[PDB]
Amino acid sequence: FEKQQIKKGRDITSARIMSRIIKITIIVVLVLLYGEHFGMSLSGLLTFGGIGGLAVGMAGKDILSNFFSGIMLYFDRPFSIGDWIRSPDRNIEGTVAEIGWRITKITTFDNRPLYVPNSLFSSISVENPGRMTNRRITTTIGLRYEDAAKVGVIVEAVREMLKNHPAIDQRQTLLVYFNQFADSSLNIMVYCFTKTTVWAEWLAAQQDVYLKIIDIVQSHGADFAFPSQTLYMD
Amino acid sequence: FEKQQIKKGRDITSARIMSRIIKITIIVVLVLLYGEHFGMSLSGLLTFGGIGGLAVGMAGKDILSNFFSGIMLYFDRPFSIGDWIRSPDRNIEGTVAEIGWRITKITTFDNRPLYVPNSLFSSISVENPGRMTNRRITTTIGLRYEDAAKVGVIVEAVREMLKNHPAIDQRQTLLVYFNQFADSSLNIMVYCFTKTTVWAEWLAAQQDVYLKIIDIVQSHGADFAFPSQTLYMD
Ligand SMILES: CCCCCCCC/C=C\CCCCCCCC(=O)OC[C@H](COP(=O)(O)OCCN)OC(=O)CCCCCCC/C=C/CCCCCCCC
Ligand SMILES: CCCCCCCC/C=C\CCCCCCCC(=O)OC[C@H](COP(=O)(O)OCCN)OC(=O)CCCCCCC/C=C/CCCCCCCC
Repeated sequence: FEKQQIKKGRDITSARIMSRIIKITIIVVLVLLYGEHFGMSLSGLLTFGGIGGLAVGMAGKDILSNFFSGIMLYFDRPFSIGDWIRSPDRNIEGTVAEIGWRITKITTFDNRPLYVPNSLFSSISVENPGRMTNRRITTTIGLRYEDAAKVGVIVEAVREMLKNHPAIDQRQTLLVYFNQFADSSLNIMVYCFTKTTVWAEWLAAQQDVYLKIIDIVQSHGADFAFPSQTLYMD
Repeated sequence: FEKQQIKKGRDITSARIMSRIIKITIIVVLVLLYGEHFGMSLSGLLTFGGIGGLAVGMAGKDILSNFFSGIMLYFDRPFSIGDWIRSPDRNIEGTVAEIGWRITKITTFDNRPLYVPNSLFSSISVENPGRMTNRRITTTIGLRYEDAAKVGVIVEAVREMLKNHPAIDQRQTLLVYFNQFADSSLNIMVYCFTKTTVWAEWLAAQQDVYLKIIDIVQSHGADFAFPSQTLYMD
């Protein structure tokens, strides 16, 4: 009757084979249990079942791990639905769309589905940026070695701008500091946080910040740096 | 009654399935134990339970490792809360926000949460810079081969500056030494320690140090080196 229920939406070949499989599986168990109720070589039957179930376990490890981790997700909620996810250790990055017992159905940002097994979440670090608070801005202003005299005041101006920018969160960090030399340039870091979590508003603020930086730089007399070389002709 | 407690904040589908699961799990155990109290094929039941629990263990390895490592963290305190962490072997880098029995909730420096399993801390080296004492400064002053005659005195001047800089810790190391040639440049190392652990003050001192280095170099007549080439035209 199970086979007939399987027959509506599947094939005869596979349903027949699956019938054979489940039939063998169900007869073998009761033969193993009542083979000594018949009284026929108990410990041989014991060995038979032992090695069979032993290989079966070594195989189905892969699947039961998925199932048990599905349970842990059912109770432990590292993420939920709609929560943008990623992992540094693997490509998972997408919005969750569905949880399952074996797997999860994520939608990437390609609008593609991704069917992930749940064993992975018990071995791997998971990042849920959808829960986050603020969004980061990071740059390196690459000036020239000619413009070294102008660095302190550029830096102070940039800082004073960010500190008086509406979109920016001043309770969080706010760092503008000449942090390294570099081949062909002097690199000023910028490290700031916007009080939005929205993609577009973050990007718009990033935009305004960058354009104001440009205006500041080119005002003070400096200019950005391309790569550079010294050619000793012959 | 457990199911009904689960029903308040979850669904009927999953709670029903979980009911089935726990029901099977609880009946099977007592059937296994009292199946011979009925007296029905003891050693067949023994095999059944053996292989079942064997696969179960091979699977739940992944989870029990997390739990036991959570216990070790409960007793052994490599880190605590508020302690910036990293590992060279993996991306974990963030401030701890919460410990758990299975996992930890870190906040990255993106203000993003990261849910890490605790099995990882028993396999991996962990660095707790939040406990540290002093912060390092490292650079390579890339001069030119033309400026080789000026290296000893530049070096000595730089050393004398750092040694008379307030923010610097002289009990720790302090190294300024011409350490390598390089394609296109002569590279002087700098390796020093600030007596702060704060990000911003460290960066400000880094700043002042670098600007003074620049002034020193350009005073003594040298200048920094871009990459370089010799072009043999034809
Ligand atoms: C480790 C050794 C074991 C190795 C693995 C051998 C295979 C084990 C048997 C297959 C696992 C169970 C598959 C899940 C479906 C259950 C079987 C089935 O026929 O249901 C089909 C059923 C569809 O329902 P209907 O078409 O309406 O049929 C109604 C039947 N009541 O399939 C489904 O997937 C239902 C939706 C669930 C999707 C989630 C992924 C599947 C897991 C479901 C629950 C957990 C079952 C597996 C773990 C059992 C642990 C005791
Ligand atoms: C290796 C084979 C085992 C494979 C794994 C099969 C699944 C095992 C069962 C699930 C593990 C236990 C989950 C932890 C919650 C306990 C079950 C539960 O219903 O509590 C929910 C409970 C929430 O509480 P209430 O909603 O108020 O309900 C009150 C119930 N007293 O869930 C919680 O997460 C509590 C907060 C703890 C968070 C820390 C992570 C979970 C671990 C908790 C403690 C350790 C339990 C697991 C190890 C047991 C070792 C004997």
